[PDB]
Amino acid sequence: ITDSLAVVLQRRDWENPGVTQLNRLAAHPPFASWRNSEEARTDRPSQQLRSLNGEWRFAWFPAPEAVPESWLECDLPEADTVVVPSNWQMHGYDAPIYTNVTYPITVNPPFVPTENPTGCYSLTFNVDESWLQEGQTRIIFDGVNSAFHLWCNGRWVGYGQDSRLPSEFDLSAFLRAGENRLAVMVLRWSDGSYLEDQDMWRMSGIFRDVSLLHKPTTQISDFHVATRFNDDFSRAVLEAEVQMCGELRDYLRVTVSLWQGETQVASGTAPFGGEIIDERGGYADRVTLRLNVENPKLWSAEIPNLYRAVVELHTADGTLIEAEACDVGFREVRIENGLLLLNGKPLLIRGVNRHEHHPLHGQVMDEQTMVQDILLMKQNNFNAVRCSHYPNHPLWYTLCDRYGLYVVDEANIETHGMVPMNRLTDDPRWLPAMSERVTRMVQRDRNHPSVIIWSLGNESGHGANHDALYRWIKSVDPSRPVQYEGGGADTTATDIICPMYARVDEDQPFPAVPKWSIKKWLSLPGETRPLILCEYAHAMGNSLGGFAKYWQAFRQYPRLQGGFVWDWVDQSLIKYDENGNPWSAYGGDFGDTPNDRQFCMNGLVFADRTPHPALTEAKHQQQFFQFRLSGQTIEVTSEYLFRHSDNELLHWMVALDGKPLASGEVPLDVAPQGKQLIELPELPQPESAGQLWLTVRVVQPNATAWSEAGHISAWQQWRLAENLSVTLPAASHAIPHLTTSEMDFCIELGNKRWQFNRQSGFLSQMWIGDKKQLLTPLRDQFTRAPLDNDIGVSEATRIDPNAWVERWKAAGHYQAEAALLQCTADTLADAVLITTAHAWQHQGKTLFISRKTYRIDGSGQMAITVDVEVASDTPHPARIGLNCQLAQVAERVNWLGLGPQENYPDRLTAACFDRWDLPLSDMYTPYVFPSENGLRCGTRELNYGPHQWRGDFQFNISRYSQQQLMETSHRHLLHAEEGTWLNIDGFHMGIGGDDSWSPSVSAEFQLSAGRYHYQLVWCQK
Amino acid sequence: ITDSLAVVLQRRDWENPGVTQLNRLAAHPPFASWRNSEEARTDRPSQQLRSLNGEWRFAWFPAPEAVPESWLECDLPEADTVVVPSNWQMHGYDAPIYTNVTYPITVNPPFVPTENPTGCYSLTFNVDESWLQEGQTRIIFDGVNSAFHLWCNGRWVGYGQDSRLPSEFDLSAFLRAGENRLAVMVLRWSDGSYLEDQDMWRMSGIFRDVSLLHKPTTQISDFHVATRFNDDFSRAVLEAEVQMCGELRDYLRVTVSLWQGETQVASGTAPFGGEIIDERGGYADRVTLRLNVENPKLWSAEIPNLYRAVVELHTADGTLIEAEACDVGFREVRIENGLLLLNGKPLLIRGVNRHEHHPLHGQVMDEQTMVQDILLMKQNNFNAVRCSHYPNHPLWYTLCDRYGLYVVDEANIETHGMVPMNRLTDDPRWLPAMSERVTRMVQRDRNHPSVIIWSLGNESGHGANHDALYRWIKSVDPSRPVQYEGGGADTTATDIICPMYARVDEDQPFPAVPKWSIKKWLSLPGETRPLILCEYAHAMGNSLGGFAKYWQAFRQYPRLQGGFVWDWVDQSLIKYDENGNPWSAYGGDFGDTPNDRQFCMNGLVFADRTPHPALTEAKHQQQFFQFRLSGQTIEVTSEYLFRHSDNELLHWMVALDGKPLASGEVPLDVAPQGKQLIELPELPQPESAGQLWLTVRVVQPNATAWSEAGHISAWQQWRLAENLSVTLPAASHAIPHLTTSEMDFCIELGNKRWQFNRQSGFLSQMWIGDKKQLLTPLRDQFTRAPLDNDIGVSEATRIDPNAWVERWKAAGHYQAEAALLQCTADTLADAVLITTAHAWQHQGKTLFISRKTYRIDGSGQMAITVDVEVASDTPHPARIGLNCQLAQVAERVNWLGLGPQENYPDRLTAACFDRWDLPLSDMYTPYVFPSENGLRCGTRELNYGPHQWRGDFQFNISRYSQQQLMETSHRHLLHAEEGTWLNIDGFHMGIGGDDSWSPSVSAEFQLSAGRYHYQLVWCQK
Ligand SMILES: [Mg+2]
Ligand SMILES: [Mg+2]
Ligand SMILES: [Mg+2]
Ligand SMILES: [Mg+2]
Repeated sequence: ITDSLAVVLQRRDWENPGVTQLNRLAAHPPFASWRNSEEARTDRPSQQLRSLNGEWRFAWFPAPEAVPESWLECDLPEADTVVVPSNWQMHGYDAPIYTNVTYPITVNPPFVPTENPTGCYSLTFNVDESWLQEGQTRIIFDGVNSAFHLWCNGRWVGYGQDSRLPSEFDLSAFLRAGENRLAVMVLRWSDGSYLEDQDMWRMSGIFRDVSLLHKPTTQISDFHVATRFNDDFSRAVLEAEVQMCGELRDYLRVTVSLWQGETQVASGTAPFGGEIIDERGGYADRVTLRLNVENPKLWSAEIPNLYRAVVELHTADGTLIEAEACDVGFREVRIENGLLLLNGKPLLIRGVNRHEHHPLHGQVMDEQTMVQDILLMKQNNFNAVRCSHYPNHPLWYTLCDRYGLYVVDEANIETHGMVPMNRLTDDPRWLPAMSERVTRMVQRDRNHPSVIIWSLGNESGHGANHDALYRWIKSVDPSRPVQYEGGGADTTATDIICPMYARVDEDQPFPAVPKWSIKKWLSLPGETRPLILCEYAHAMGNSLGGFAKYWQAFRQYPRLQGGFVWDWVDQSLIKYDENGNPWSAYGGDFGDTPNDRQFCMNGLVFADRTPHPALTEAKHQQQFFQFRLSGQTIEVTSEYLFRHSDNELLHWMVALDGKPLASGEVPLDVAPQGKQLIELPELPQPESAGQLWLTVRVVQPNATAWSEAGHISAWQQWRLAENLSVTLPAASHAIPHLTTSEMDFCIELGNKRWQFNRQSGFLSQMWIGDKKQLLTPLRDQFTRAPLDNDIGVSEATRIDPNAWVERWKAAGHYQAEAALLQCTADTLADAVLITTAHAWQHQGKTLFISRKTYRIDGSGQMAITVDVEVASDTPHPARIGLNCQLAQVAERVNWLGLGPQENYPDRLTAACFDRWDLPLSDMYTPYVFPSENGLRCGTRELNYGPHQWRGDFQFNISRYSQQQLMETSHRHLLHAEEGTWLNIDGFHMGIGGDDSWSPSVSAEFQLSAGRYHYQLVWCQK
Repeated sequence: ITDSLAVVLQRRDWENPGVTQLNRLAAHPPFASWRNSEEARTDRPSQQLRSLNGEWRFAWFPAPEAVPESWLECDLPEADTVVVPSNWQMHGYDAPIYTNVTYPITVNPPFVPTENPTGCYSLTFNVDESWLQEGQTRIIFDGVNSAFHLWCNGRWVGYGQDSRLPSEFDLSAFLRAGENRLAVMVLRWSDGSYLEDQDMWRMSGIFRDVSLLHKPTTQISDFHVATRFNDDFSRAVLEAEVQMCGELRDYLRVTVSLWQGETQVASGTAPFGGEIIDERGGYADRVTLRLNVENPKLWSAEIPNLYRAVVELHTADGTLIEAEACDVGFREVRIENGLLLLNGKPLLIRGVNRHEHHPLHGQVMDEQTMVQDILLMKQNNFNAVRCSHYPNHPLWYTLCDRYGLYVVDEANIETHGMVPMNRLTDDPRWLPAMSERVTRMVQRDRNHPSVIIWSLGNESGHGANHDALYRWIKSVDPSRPVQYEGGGADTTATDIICPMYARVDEDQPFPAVPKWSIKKWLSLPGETRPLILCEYAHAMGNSLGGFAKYWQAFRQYPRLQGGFVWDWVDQSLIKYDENGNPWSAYGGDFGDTPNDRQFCMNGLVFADRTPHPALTEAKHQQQFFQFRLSGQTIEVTSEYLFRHSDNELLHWMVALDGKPLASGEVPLDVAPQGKQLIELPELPQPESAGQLWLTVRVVQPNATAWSEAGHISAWQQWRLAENLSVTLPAASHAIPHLTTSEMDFCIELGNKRWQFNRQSGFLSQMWIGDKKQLLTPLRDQFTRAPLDNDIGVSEATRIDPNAWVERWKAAGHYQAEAALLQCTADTLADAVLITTAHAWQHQGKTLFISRKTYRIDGSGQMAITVDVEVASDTPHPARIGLNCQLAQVAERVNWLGLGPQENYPDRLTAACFDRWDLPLSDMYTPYVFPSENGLRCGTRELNYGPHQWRGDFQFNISRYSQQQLMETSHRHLLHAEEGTWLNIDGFHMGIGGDDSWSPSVSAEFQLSAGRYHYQLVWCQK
């Protein structure tokens, strides 16, 4: 009767920040109630802990109150069978909504909508009779988004908010023997939604595991591990505080054993009862053991040395009551004197921001995905990661612990969408709620060594509630620093200045919360804290430009400890068409409103873990070994702090314009932070003409837990010498014919035949025999299908006039109109001289002027010269080059230049000067929101079909027009064009990336010189 | 239905620290919602604010579950009409409990005993049709101890915890035009009880007020005032922050005017919408005004300069909506460099701790008791009060604002009875709960100028949760320092070392929570904070010894900025007898179990606000002027910080053994912290034997808010000179006759005859005429009727062998037997000489030995000479004197010694050397729990009836023997005895009082010499 939906829903606890839980067990580190030390030690699975993940009965409802009381007694009939864990939007119940800042619902704290997409989960399961004999039987929800009610065997059990932490109830007195039934009322929105406004898809459901744990009545109830070190780390104390629950008796004991493998390192035995604490006594129900550990093995991302701590609750005459355990990592995290030191040396954080996202599964994490992400990171020079923006699924910590990644464990608190941002964070009434998102996260995760930094949530501004909460952390877990970015990045509630998107060299003095140049920030009078970017470099689309700029400051300034890239994966979601063929969908593609489109895809890797090009930029910049060449002594520096170049070989190779002349290999013997002198054998020199390049690569001869053998860890390249070509070509054995008309000019030599259109002024066509080549005349181009950075936060509704695209559009770049000023064929000794001048204008403003001379010769080779003028008062061109569409459609592509991967000017460090040969396909980059791509800079020679082009250019080549890319919202809607489109640029503007909602391109990357000159040479084979 | 008791009651929210409120409005400074600015200005009462104080109907129940649904519907036939506010225990429903540490209920968080006295209150009242058209009507409960549920017109409204803070609910939608009825059910025990374990009687009910408030829909929802200053305090800035409720309309303005009396001083008008705060902007619904005030009148306890702030919420046409107001105090409170400064100068807290306690009303306060208390305090040289141990009735802040007291505001949080104390305060599950007990106090008291410091509660140990709360305050209100004594008095949760019971020069090195002497604490390594006692000079019964030692240090050590004495009033209650007489009762007398007896009475004034003699000692020690005499120049130092002696006459005077030879009367013109030179007129000098004494008093000719005319604020005496008596009493015209016999000797001289028992050694009897004089032979006395301090925490069931009494007991002192060692009468030339000797012994050990000589001359005068020997191993005796019971009973007492009030060795500074005459009755101290008392030190002459004792002794004289005192539990059970018991002490040991639960008499006051010599001269005139 008082279990009735009736009576229950009455209260509307989901509409009360002052009710966060109902009948909820205290938080705590992960338990398994083993009853065999050995297993516990070996982390063998627990017979006392049962998963209820799987098939389950679910049924969706528009709102709470539409639920029928029957449901508490018997399963509904239209109740579909579903899988748990899962997100119901992932099942087609409702739409997944992609909103950033803007709240999904209407802002009326603490009120939520009546139309409250409720989902009912149900489950029938049998309990051993043994479970009900003794012990307690509790249940666990690793995450239920957003809030829910719960019932067992028709009776009400409890309530709980906070989608990111576990909720546990004591089922002990409600289950009967054999057949039992669960009734879970997950509400979609609650007063707790006002605290989960993170930038990600908004979904629901029981998205993490569900389990059953049976503990004995007299049990272990919480435990903490602590490690103190002497001055040289040669010795540590392992301190354990153990708390029990149950009636205390003089026979109870507690042993805590430390294991290194099979070998028992230290063991301690003691009976309950703590030291005096106050005028009343101590905890009788606690005990602290201190284990003395000598010349311990330290944990780092560099070497994840773990131990196993087993905690046993037993009697004096040896009977074992139960065991628990955790991995132990001996590390000291300390901010000393402006520096964030780990085990004494000052860290350099090469990390990134990551969400729990699966294109397919929504926000359900699995062991495989986890593992995958990590190895990729690890493989790409990542050290650390941030749980942006909530505590993650439990296994995560264990993988980082085991594999070696520093984690910044972050509280599930984000109220971005409030005005001001502080509205709640600064409201005493929201104290309790936040409080619990902080306290429980700490109490659950505090034993993992990977966690080295606790965060207070994200963009919630700065409120008196953060100060209190941070004070709490400091008080309870002095082992780690706390940090929080809200309110200006330097508030009193952070131990680190941790801004997002601060620029290296340029300031953004916004009212109340500016963004000083990072280097500048450190010296602001007063200031002495380390600076570590909590978010920097927007991996959004074609991005990561300027990346190096960052890597370089980090390296020159001590107090700049690196930072976290935004972000790892594309929060894109899979959809299917009129033929069950899938495609990658983004915000509002689910009819979701309001939404924020592509804004959800800022990763370094596709949502399927296939990497984006930027990823290599990161990998090279983040590399652990640095080099400098001096004569033929290569000096190698270790950027490792703890480890030794003990699985690395140096590959060196000397080449002349793609031709290898020499190679050798050296094993690295650099200590962490150390140097290593390498002298190379008298290097070869050719009489032959062309650039000599030196390329070194670092290799991992042996596999690791996260890398393959022969994995390349780092690299670097130097141009050695240039041997200028002073050989004037053989003055062609014949001369070219010219034939004229009023329409065009035609040049003929062999089967070769060109033709210029006297009207228009461009090479309109060319034949190699009865075959034609162009489908499109060859004309100048000064635009580009805009990148995400170019567009930014501009929308047809609302226009961002400062955004590049807006600027170009406005200036008429996109709709210019050529004009033939001149076009002249002249005849020379052994050549033909075509000569043009065109003027680009929009509304009687000459935007540009392109002056040119084609000079065909008896070898059947034309030499294009271009000389453009750009008006000082026009937004600087995205680019400056030529383009055209050929007919050939060849399988490969081969050039002598940077690559093999897509490189743009402000992002080209990870690339190498070589002779690359790829499939055309690899020439297009499958960004989900089409835009200019696949460019390759620094090309000296291109080759496709029978044509070859030569000189100093940037180029790109696909079967998509710059214009097709630009009028297509999804990569899935692109269609190949008739032949190959070619873009040959003498010049290309930067890509930007510092952020995607304002102009990121740095001056040196902008094309603002007014005069450009470039040459080409086209020819065939 | 859902309103039903059953449904409601079902969730047992008073058994869950999670739910602490249900639908309660937020907190804020006192509002009245005046609809005329003048009334606001002048504080005239509000038509919009209605009191429900009065006659209610009430029914007591042994349990919440015993309540009958009906209740919600209709009142009860057997419901008693009762008054409100009140304490039901004050009525008879149940028994008040007087317990200290030990909780009233059984320790089992968050659980409460099933049997939980419950009180249903209900009330039928009328609502003005007008209140129901517009605005919001709400209800205020100023104090419901300890939890409650509310119903309106049979509907359920909400729930509240926290006994010492208002709970307000909007009744808006439950009020029916005309007759409404209230249904309140208060619970005696709730989980909130765990945080209210303060040492005091434990009662319950609706002990403060209940009002109705009518505010508009667009109203003022909170406002804080703040005041900055400049270096010299010549210009201040009053900054006011206004927040609102309702819908924001552009035509809304706010104006804050500052009045000083009649005269307007500053004004500000503006409209809503604050400065940019973060990425999202500012508060639209807030506004901040800054008014400049040149040379503000400053606020202090010396001079309460107060202004009036009116906050008007109006439209732009100048149409008023609502107005709010508060009194403003221009003062700056800072801890600069070790010192706690007020307005720039450093304080010296002359404080006391006070409880809201009325012998009759139980814990309901009234304005008249508040006033009294202040006035008495002020009169007695108190400066400050600490709200032990919860927020007080609102009026209390206002009287302090206006009269001049410094208040320490303290949270209603004390979990003393836990083990250890930290237990809940270090538990996050308890964070919200406490969070609210702090945050709400601040939201409410923050605007009073009297509050200079915030305290997180009392004796709750030190837990993470204090740290956070402490930081919370600092953040929210940096204008005040925070303090907490828990955990060692020096934790990170305090800005001040605020220990309790810390000894002046002696340390008490408890484990974990040592109590260093105060001089020494300061000087510990790293220590730099100021030191102020939260409790000291425990004033239980015959106490206050050593008080001066404390004063001396305060005054010598800068960082020792005084303390708060414990405590103000006696928590004794009034019981009635058979014949209808009242009598002070205490712990245990209401059949309370368990109870801490006399432990509830530690005050300076009886519960009837009649001073305890200790009062005077304090008043003198804390006096604002200090004296130094040199030659005949008095140098007055002023300890006032802010004010000049503008109401002070120094009256002076000189006498020889109570015979006033002289007196002047100068006018004090000393500035704060200045000196005044007082050269005295050539003072006489008589040839006569006697001591010449200089007394000086400082008088207040002008009556003040809290003082009459002719009130005395300071005093001091000095003996100036002694002319030695080198004269012998004339030739005895006669000689006494001795008549011998087996049992006795007799002396006769005229009508006077004396007899000494030859078998006992005592003067058995004496006659004047045919008038017997003694009722009890004059014998020797070593012990005393135990002071509370002598007893401590030694109970019958459990003995503390260190308690002084326990020691005297064990040693035999109380029951040793005399032993006639020798007794001889001899005949001198003109006198008779008696000579005795006795030994006192127990278990055959001589504790003491007294050799005497009585000697009678022709003058009719017996000079008694005494010489006592105390055994080294024996506990030093209490006293060393004689006693007997005379036959006469007189009306007055005259003596020339220290008076006029009870004074004791370690408590006599306040007393004065002079001739006093009082009525016997004034010579007994009505300590509720009877003990040695009324002593009078430094006597040189005492007269009772015909007798006259002469010499240098200490004495006391009542109609009660020490035995009575001893065996009598309450003063009311004391009966007068046949005659007059007299006690004449050559010596007395000090009273102690540093604390009442361990030895407190300083060595200097213990009779530890061995040999003691003294001599009387008994005679008649
Ligand atoms: Mg809630
Ligand atoms: Mg956001
Ligand atoms: Mg409660
Ligand atoms: Mg206490």
